[PDB]
Amino acid sequence: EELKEGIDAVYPSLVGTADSKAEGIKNYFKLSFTLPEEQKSRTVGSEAPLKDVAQALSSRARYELFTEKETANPAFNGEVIKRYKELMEHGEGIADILRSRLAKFLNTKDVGKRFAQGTEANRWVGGKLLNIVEQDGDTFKYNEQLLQTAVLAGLQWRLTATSNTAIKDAKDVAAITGIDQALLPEGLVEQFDTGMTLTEAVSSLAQKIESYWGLSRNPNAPLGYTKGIPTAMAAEILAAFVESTDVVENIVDMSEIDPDNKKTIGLYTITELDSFDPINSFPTAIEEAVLVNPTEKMFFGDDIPPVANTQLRNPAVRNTPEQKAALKAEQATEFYVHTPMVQFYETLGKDRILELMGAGTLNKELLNDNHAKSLEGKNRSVEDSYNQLFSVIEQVRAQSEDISTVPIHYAYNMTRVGRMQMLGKYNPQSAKLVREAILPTKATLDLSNQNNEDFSAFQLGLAQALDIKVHTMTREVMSDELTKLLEGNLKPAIDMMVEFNTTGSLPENAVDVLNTALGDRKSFVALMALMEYSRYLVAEDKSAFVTPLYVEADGVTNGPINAMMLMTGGLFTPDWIRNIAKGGLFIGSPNKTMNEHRSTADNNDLYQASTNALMESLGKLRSNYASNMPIQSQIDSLLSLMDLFLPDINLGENGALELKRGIAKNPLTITIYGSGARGIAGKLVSSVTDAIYERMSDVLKARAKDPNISAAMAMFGKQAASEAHAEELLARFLKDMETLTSTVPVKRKGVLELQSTGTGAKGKINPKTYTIKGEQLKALQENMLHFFVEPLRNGITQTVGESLVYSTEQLQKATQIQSVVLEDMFKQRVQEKLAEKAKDPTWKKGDFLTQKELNDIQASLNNLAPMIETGSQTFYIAGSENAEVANQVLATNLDDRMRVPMSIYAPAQAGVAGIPFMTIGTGDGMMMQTLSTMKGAPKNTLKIFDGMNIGLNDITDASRKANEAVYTSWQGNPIKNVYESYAKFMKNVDFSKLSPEALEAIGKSALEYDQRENATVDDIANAASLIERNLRNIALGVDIRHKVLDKVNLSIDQMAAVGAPYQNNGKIDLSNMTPEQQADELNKLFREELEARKQ
DNA sequence: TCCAAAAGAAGCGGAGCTTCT
Ligand SMILES: Nc1nc2c(ncn2[C@@H]2O[C@H](COP(=O)(O)O[C@H]3[C@@H](O)[C@H](n4cnc5c(=O)[nH]c(N)nc54)O[C@@H]3COP(=O)(O)OP(=O)(O)OP(=O)(O)O)[C@@H](O)[C@H]2O)c(=O)[nH]1
Ligand SMILES: O=P([O-])(O)O
Repeated sequence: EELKEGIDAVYPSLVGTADSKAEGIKNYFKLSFTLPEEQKSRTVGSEAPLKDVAQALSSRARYELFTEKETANPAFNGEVIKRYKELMEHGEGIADILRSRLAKFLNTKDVGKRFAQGTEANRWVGGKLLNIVEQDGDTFKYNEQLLQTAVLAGLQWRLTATSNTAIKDAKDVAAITGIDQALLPEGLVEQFDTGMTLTEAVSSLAQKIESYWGLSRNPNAPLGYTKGIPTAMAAEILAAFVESTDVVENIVDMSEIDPDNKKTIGLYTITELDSFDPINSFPTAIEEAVLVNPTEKMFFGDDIPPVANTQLRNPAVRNTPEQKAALKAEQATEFYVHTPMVQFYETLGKDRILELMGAGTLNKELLNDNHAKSLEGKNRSVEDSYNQLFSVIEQVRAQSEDISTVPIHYAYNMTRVGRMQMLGKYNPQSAKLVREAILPTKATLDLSNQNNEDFSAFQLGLAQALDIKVHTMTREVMSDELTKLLEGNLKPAIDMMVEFNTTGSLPENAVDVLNTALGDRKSFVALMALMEYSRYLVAEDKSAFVTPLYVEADGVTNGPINAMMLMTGGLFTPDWIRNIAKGGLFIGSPNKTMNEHRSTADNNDLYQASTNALMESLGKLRSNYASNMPIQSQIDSLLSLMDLFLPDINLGENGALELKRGIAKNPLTITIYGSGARGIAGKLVSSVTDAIYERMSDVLKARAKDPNISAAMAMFGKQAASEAHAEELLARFLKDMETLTSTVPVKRKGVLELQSTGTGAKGKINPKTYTIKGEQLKALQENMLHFFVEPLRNGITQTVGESLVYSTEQLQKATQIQSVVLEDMFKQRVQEKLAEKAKDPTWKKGDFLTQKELNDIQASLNNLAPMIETGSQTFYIAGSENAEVANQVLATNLDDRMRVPMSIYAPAQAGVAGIPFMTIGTGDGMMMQTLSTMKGAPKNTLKIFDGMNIGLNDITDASRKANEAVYTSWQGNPIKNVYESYAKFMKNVDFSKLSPEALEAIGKSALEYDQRENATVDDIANAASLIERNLRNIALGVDIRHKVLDKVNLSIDQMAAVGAPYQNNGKIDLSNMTPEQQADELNKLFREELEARKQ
């Protein structure tokens, strides 16, 4: 252990003594880090990192010599070198700001003088950077090596951080803001998704800094310093970037939104470089110069990504061997640029792509304020995708003379729910714009005869891309629907694209031509279809047409169907047989396809089935209050308002209700996964208000074109036949808004009662500022909840089955109870350790625990089985990083601001997370994993979780393999996996040890409401063990069901489009039987199997 | 209670209580 000597030799002049027991100032940098056995950073040992790296960046020859490589990325040319020269000079400016900020900190309140006199200011939350200073006469100065290396990290972060951030949705913004998700003001989500929170910015910066410093953390040093020092440095660099205007800080006052929200929340936005900045073409020169093993880079040719050892953001969970094999397979796939699409995008240009695929130029006064904010977010996503694609294209273009010949590989990792995620925001898996420009799919096709199988494959790809629902009709019928479209409405766009694929020119009205031809079929993949068909038309050799056009083998109501197959536990029922067939499990129908099912047997998918059940439940609710005119009227008004604005709700002239599957799509999915009804009500209301705000811009558009337009024709002219007819749609609108905001349903003793809000809407509508908000939004939500969402939930349960609902409830309860215990025991062992440390004279409050101490606490929980194992996947439901364990500031900047909480990897309560973790994981996650690793695994695909893009040459075999992979996943038993973990947990848990908080948390899950109050430890223990029994019985039923199903003749077409179903070749023939007959025979086999078990 | 990543700021003082034009 000559590690102390080693690091002291590199940093001999840092203030203090590297001995935790020494009496004076102790140096916590040298106490916290060691030199690595093998070099990680080329700046370790450098007297002047900025000068050294700037010299390295100054020429190709110098770069190659610094990095010890033969050749540099060809994108690193003269123009890029000139930009890095200028960036390096800016690095000097950042360094200078930092030095001045230190000087100010040392001067203020005599901190420097006191520090020199022995005040341990280096251990304060704002003084941890004093661990990297050196005595300088009557003052102190930064160690230049550590300062300059940190600045290099700062520069790289500045270049590429924005592109690397997570996407914020409504739930994220709700957690951040503390505002109820259903009540988030319009445009707030966009505001927060465009910026980084303090924790987001500092943590990403701190990671980079620690990486570039290139040392290893001492396992026996307190986290207050190992995490604290790089975090303190990050905070200072963020502050310096704010001074330099590289970063804008915006402190958002929540009280202007919710007046009793006291939170003021910092948002940090990096100043964007010009889209045409040469540095965009190679933004990682610093990273690839400093680090021996760079993270940030593109992988060209045979440069392939390494395989990740651990689950994304879950370092306690190693990727299994099967998972690692899947990752290797996906990373091995070669992606290539499709030049025609790149040229098309380029020729249209950014402005016209925004006009076509976004919202175009916004006239902020033909626009409702709320609608305007939604349109800004639409533009932002498309624009960022476009810019990112072209930066990537510029880098590819440097690699060779023919950009279409340059292989590209992408890094992937497994997420906590077992999905293979392509790393990055703007890649083929995540970004539709990019997905049509960079593809692994490729085929050489004989399209000389429109009767070829090759031409049929080509047609299928075109049709699917053009929004023909290819899984709902046979290949033959598809062909005719496509032909009708190509020769009809799409013809003008095809002609335009033929001209483009001849001369390279587009007409001035290109956007209008595409818009009018496509209508609601418009998408990036639709643009690919127009491109590829027109290319075929002009092709000189149609017998060898080369195209990346693909067919997606795409899951049919995938999550719900997987849940039903994986977690239904009872005897077989005929309703279940009928409903599961809607997802492509066919019993007694050899070689049956989804296409045939939809066309000849049942045109109603699982969404339509639940929508139909909603119509029944709604009808019953209307009957239970038949005599109640106020209630009937309130329901009518809700339905009227929805009919006005949503395509999926239609009221006929005689009051006949038609609901389309579209309204049940998200509600169905999220309900199984443990979503409450209130959140669904919120989302349905948001869909309505979105449409209202959109219609208000339609009004402003009408008025400007025609000053003497009536308010009725302005708002309902596109929807009506006469002027007075538009007047009745307007009368409906104002009547509906008044009654739905001034009156709400409340459930009192099971019966719905109407209550006045006192906060009804009325007054002249100002279409520009019109906003539904606060108490008015709450009211619309309460109406939606009781008169629509509740019936829908009843319909959903009827459709997926009460048995599945029971399984998911037991799953939720078991995993929640386990997570509560894990969280509480981890916290107690931490608190017990802190009580010991307080007796240690070397320890100070704010120093936390060491990594060794934390690992020992993590290891101590292992007899509680925190991990779920399936044999090929590992799930850690409780795994989190949170600020609650340490409950303290980690570091601040030198102005006593940017106070970053100390976050710790620790178990936290699951809530309902167990349901989606296991359903997604053992369903689509296992499917894809299997597809990547099975015998004859399809090559050259793009997997997107529950769909896989396949090149036209291999659509048949790849689809059949996909259906086989579904079948393989259907041999899983997630409840059994949960049971095995929970049973071990039950063997080792002591409920008497839990805090009354944890004990209450468990009570809610394990006990009926009337029993929470004050039940005993032994009560909740006995209730928790009953859940173990429930799990065991469910797991047993599932096992039997899968075994029995596998004995029978099955045709599986869940990954549908192509009509290539997987046959299980089970030997019991259930053909020419009704579902009732089939249920009887399956239940006979079940009881047979149950008897073999008992005997 | 849907999931795939968390996540107030800042004066005084040197942690953690306090207050929030
Ligand atoms: N908890 C949960 N799960 C959700 C969900 N929406 C969907 N899921 C899960 O995915 C399957 C299949 O859904 P699908 O729409 O066919 O395919 C999606 C999906 O796999 C994934 N995805 C989008 N949003 C979410 C999400 O909010 N959560 C999760 N876990 N997954 C999501 O991405 C696929 C779409 O990829 P693509 O870029 O091609 O986009 P599309 O062309 O489909 O159009 P777009 O609007 O962008 O999606 C479900 O059965 C379920 O298990 C949800 O809200 N919550
Ligand atoms: O066109 P699809 O949605 O049936 O694959």
